[PDB]
Amino acid sequence: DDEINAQSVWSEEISSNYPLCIKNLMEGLKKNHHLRYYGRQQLSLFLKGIGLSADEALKFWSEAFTRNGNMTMEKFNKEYRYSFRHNYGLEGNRINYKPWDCHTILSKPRPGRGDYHGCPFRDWSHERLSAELRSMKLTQAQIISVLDSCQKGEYTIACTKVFEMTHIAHPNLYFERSRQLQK
Ligand code: SF4
Repeated sequence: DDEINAQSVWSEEISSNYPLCIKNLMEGLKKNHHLRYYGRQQLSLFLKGIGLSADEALKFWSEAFTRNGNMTMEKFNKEYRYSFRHNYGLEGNRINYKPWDCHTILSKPRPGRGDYHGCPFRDWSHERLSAELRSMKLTQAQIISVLDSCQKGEYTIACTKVFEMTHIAHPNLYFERSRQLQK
């Protein structure tokens, strides 16, 4: 818990290592104080995969869902706590909930209005992606190359380009490779 915990996953230091899909999910969670089902699973299983413990996960999700008065803790406990405990096996289930790889993420239903799951290299417009990539300090030539991969359907190559330019396809591998470059 020294490094990955409910508080540190909101730090710029740790979150600088998140790939775009995780950044998007964290932003939707921060703004809306909620995530719909597919995004709850994609993010909660990614965070489990980077080492967020069961106790710290329940801190993280209960604090994020009840933030700014969005819902009471009683409502969180009645309507969401079981779901997060289930993802960690804490009610005894033996379903294998491993973090989703990129192919799994891409194969989930595409996000509609109000959804933050998926892969931004596919799901975002080029203008949204360009603005996001500019905020990550990429230049026009870099953005054009990333968008070229996106237009070709090569989303994991686009993501790999972003990793290289800012420093099996899997968000947790992106995180681990990026975090190792801070150590
Ligand atoms: S390529 Fe994979 S890790 Fe990168 S943003 Fe898309 S789903 Fe996430």
